[PDB]
Amino acid sequence: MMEQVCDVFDIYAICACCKVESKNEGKKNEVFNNYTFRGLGNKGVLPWKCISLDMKYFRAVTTYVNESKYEKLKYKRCKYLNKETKKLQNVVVMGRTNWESIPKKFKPLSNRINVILSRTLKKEDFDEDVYIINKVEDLIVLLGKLNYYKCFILGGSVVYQEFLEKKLIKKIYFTRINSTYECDVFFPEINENEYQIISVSDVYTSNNTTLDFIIYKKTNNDDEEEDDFVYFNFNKEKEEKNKNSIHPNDFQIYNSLKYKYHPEYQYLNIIYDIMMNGNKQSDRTGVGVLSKFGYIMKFDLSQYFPLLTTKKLFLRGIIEELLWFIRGETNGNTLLNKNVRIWEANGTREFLDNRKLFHREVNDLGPIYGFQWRHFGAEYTNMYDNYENKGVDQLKNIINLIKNDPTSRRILLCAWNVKDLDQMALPPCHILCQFYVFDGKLSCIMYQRSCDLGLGVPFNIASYSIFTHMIAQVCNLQPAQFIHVLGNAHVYNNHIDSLKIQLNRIPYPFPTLKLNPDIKNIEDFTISDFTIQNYVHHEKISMDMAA
Amino acid sequence: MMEQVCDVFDIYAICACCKVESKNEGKKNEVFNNYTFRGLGNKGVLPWKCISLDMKYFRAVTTYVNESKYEKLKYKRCKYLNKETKKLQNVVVMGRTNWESIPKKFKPLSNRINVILSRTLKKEDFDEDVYIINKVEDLIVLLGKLNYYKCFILGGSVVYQEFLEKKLIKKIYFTRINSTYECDVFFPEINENEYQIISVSDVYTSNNTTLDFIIYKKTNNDDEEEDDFVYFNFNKEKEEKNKNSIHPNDFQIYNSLKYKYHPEYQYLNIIYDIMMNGNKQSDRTGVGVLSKFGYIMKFDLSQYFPLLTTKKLFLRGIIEELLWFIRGETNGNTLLNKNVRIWEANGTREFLDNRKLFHREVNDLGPIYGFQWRHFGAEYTNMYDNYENKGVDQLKNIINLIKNDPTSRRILLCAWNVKDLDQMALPPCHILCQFYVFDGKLSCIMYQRSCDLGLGVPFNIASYSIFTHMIAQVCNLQPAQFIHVLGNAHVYNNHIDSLKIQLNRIPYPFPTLKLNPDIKNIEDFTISDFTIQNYVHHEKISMDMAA
Ligand SMILES: NC(=O)c1ccc[n+]([C@@H]2O[C@H](COP(=O)([O-])OP(=O)(O)OC[C@H]3O[C@@H](n4cnc5c(N)ncnc54)[C@H](OP(=O)(O)O)[C@@H]3O)[C@@H](O)[C@H]2O)c1
Ligand SMILES: NC(=O)c1ccc[n+]([C@@H]2O[C@H](COP(=O)([O-])OP(=O)(O)OC[C@H]3O[C@@H](n4cnc5c(N)ncnc54)[C@H](OP(=O)(O)O)[C@@H]3O)[C@@H](O)[C@H]2O)c1
Ligand SMILES: CCc1nc(N)nc(N)c1OCCCOc1ccc(-c2c(N)nc(N)nc2CC)cc1
Ligand SMILES: CCc1nc(N)nc(N)c1OCCCOc1ccc(-c2c(N)nc(N)nc2CC)cc1
Ligand SMILES: O=c1ccn([C@H]2C[C@H](O)[C@@H](COP(=O)(O)O)O2)c(=O)[nH]1
Ligand SMILES: O=c1ccn([C@H]2C[C@H](O)[C@@H](COP(=O)(O)O)O2)c(=O)[nH]1
Repeated sequence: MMEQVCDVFDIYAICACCKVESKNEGKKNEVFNNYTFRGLGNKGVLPWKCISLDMKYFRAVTTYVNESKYEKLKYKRCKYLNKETKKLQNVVVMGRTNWESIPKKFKPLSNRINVILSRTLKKEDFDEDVYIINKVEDLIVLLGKLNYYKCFILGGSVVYQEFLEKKLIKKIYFTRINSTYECDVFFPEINENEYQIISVSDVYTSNNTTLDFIIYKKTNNDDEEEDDFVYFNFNKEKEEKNKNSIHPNDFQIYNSLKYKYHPEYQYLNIIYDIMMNGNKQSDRTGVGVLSKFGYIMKFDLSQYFPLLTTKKLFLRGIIEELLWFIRGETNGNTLLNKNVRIWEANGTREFLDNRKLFHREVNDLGPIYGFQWRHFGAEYTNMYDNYENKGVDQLKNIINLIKNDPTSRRILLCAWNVKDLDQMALPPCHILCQFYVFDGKLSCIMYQRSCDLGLGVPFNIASYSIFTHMIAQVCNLQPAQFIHVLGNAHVYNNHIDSLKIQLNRIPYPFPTLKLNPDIKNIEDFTISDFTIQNYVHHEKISMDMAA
Repeated sequence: MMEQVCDVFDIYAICACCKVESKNEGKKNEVFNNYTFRGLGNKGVLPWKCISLDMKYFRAVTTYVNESKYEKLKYKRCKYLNKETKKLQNVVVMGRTNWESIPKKFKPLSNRINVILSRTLKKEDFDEDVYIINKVEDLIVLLGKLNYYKCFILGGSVVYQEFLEKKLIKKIYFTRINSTYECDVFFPEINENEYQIISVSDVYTSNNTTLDFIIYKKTNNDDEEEDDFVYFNFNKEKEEKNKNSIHPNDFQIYNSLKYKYHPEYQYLNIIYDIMMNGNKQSDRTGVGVLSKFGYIMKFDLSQYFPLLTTKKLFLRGIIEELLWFIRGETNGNTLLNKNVRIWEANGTREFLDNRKLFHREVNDLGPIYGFQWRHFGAEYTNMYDNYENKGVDQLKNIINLIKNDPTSRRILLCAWNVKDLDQMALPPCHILCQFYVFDGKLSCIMYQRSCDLGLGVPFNIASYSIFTHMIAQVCNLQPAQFIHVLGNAHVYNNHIDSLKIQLNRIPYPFPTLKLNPDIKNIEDFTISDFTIQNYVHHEKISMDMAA
């Protein structure tokens, strides 16, 4: 161990990678991994038309200096080589093709030191205060003579390839662009043993793509108020109750992360919380849970579609269910004949009998969500009866409100009808949603009384997110936030090992949802009006791992 | 200027102060201020029995050392003095009387260098490893000689007084014990110009009293990861929604605080978030609001009763309301005969006509909370009707589920009867409340669709905290958490001046709720079964200044 080269000289790789078109060997049969995001360039330019937010990220990472921490680094640098050499700048390193593709109005890059890798050009051509090298070591030298903050390797592929071959990068600042384009040059396969992810940012939309910012790190083979903090923590616990449940190392990869800003962590951190701090309880099913009470999650629907990526999820079933609710239906068979088996178990002879609904036809689920959304307060008879004009059509009511009185605080869709609870195959989990409108934008809160975190909550997030889009569109509004409130939040005992596996997986930038813009009424949507674009995801998990 | 002594040598005071018996007057109109907490001792001993949480705090602060921080402290002290440069310990200083009040088995205070101020006793009178000094100057000299972390002045009042009078105290660690005792010695009057509060802790219960810990400050007359933080922060805007009608100094006291752990800040932080980032909107009245969507507050009912202290609130009205709900009443005249006017505006002829309830008698509020709690589904006729065994008695049901199925996820009381909204004098604000039972403890979530932060939310927190206590007591449980979910959370425009004021007030430790333990059925409570103890509060505010 010689104190490392790129740790002394602060040498970093900053890149942007899209998905690569290897059409047409399937689409539904795809095994995703980190290597998915790979495409650097195509025929002398970037694969994409623009991408402004990654441009603005690049700008701030490569032009940010901290004057204070510099002395700590200047003292560190001169000590190693034995040497001595207005405002402070960063050193950006690039190749020739890379350098000559940028416009002359934007050359050289403002407030940086612009080194170039080329076995061709000499200094005479650039009369400017810009440097040239010609070998792998010539940079190491040129940094020693210069006063800088950090060193950023800008590519392209060959430049990147050989900076990682000779192990001269400590950290990789990596934008994942969640879309496909034609590419002929690729970022290299990042080796597993060498580099590991340490931070993952929030998810964003810039110019019709989602994207996220991750960071890889290299791996081995005044002060009174800081005391005031320790004082306020005098009574804090020295160990948690679930230590007959959890080993130190179950969450190695989850805990190895420094910044977890991906909105999926809002879901994973709740599961972590329950597994660590939750309460051992029985329940109706007999399986037993770890439970806690009261959480809030928020998803920014303007930036992404919150479909979980740490496991595989399918949407057709939940969209069929949503459209069946909107119709006012309670007929389990309509769903069964489309091969959506969400309500199957809830409609059997055995099940209906355990509910003492002895006189109810198989798959007649009684006055559940659909019925309450369209006919609240009407007498339920059977699934085939004519209910047209009977009871309060909440759905129509909330839509008229959202259009005609947006500032109303009464825009609520409720399924918890106390009168009818006992006639329902089972009482509703999603008690209600409340809508909110400001500046042409719709947000939705959904209160959920009971939440199976391993199995149900992933579908529930997606479903009310879709529903929020549907409502917004048919009201001439843009979707804003979906806010999910959790009552009894539980992890079922038979889900533990599966969640230990899931929680150690690193989220992918989220997909998006496209709706047919022609649909102007809630009643008019059909299954093919829905498209999930750019769904990148880990492999499926069977939530109890044997059946 | 040659720096302050207290700063070189790190001299802090630490005390615990209770409230003092000033009897034979009648505590119906009491003024509270910082000087409310001033009682130090009685008859040469502590005014209270134990208060072990304060003792644990006192020990933790006075014995806490940071080795890594000393090397700098050493440098500074030796710089100030022209000098060169077992385990590290703090110095503790006490008066003679204070030293003699300490039990033998605890003398000298463990892991601390002990120092005594005394003229009557000399070194030869002490068996113990202690320093005797006869003048304050001599501590300064001694501190220059010793290796130590920090220096804490422990009392009594005479020591405290002269340290403050000679201006040698740089922070005061102050425990406010929220109960009244007989005292003969008092901590000195702290001057607002010389010291101000900079931190405020959580509220707790120890030995049948609430307490908290505040910090006064002296006023005048891998470091790698921190760049990654700035990089993830690239996309953070310059300004806020309204950043000129909100002046810098509107919240100067509020923003002057480093640690705001007092649970009353869950409420004041919400107002603040709405005042700075809220949305400008109209509402059903002409007044207008700043609004946001979706918050959660959590109050630990085992540690305190969260009655807002930053202004004056009374509970007689809201307890009657609650008792009126529980009885299933919809008759406005009942609350007016007890001089409670909460529902008066909503029961008037003009108000009822404007709701199109022309055939409704004045103060017949229709099928509101009470009716829904005891008769969900029944046909409302008039407020005088007999509704026995009509509808679903939700209240008996949830009491039954708490007692016999505590692990149920269906323990929910719903006021939002969609069928009835139009017949109610006005739709409900408190939509639902869901209960949770674990280890003999009851928690409660209330979902509020519409939240008047200036005027409604403070009482609502109280109502539902009281309600949680009542339900827990009749079910043989102990209250745990009240969890409050806010939907449309709004600050009215006419409340802005008075909330700018309220938010610069610093909270006092919360009071406690006492229910008569003999009450065993939810229907048996009466006004006199409720006592609020030790309510310490700032002056009453009028939320609008047009009435
Ligand atoms: N996201 C990104 O990373 C990014 C950014 C901009 C553009 N691109 C795209 O990707 C391409 C750039 O990547 P690339 O790898 O193909 O080209 P490049 O890295 O920009 O430049 C390669 C050229 O630089 C010279 N060179 C390479 N390694 C060297 C070394 N160790 N010492 C001295 N000279 C060296 C070589 O010959 P010469 O001496 O003859 O030049 C070589 O032809 C562009 O065509 C563009 O479309 C990608
Ligand atoms: N609740 C709390 O946080 C707290 C904290 C501290 C104390 N207390 C209570 O308050 C009681 C004591 O308070 P107190 O004010 O009566 O007595 P004190 O301040 O503990 O001690 C005063 C005595 O110390 C000596 N002394 C003080 N200043 C001196 C100076 N500059 N130079 C030389 N000698 C000095 C004198 O001793 P000689 O008479 O020997 O000359 C004097 O009689 C204790 O019994 C304790 O229970 C409570
Ligand atoms: C910005 C994308 C980018 N993003 C990340 N996370 N890492 C990188 N290394 C990277 O860049 C590749 C190396 C740099 O390549 C270029 C060429 C041209 C330009 C240009 C451009 N195409 N058009 C304009 N107007 N200005 C500029 C200079 C402002 C920007 C970056
Ligand atoms: C603890 C109250 C207290 N609380 C705060 N925030 N600051 C103080 N200065 C303070 O006072 C300590 C100095 C007061 O002097 C005494 C006498 C007796 C005792 C004693 C006692 N009465 N009983 C036990 N068991 N132990 C101890 C010593 C551990 C402690 C301190
Ligand atoms: O959309 C749903 C429907 C059901 N559940 C789960 C929660 C409970 O684990 C179970 C229903 O049981 P009760 O809460 O009704 O006991 O199904 C969900 O998480 N989401
Ligand atoms: O217990 C209550 C009762 C009413 N409100 C407030 C919220 C609204 O400002 C107003 C009722 O108006 P709508 O939301 O129904 O418009 O009263 C409360 O905050 N708490």
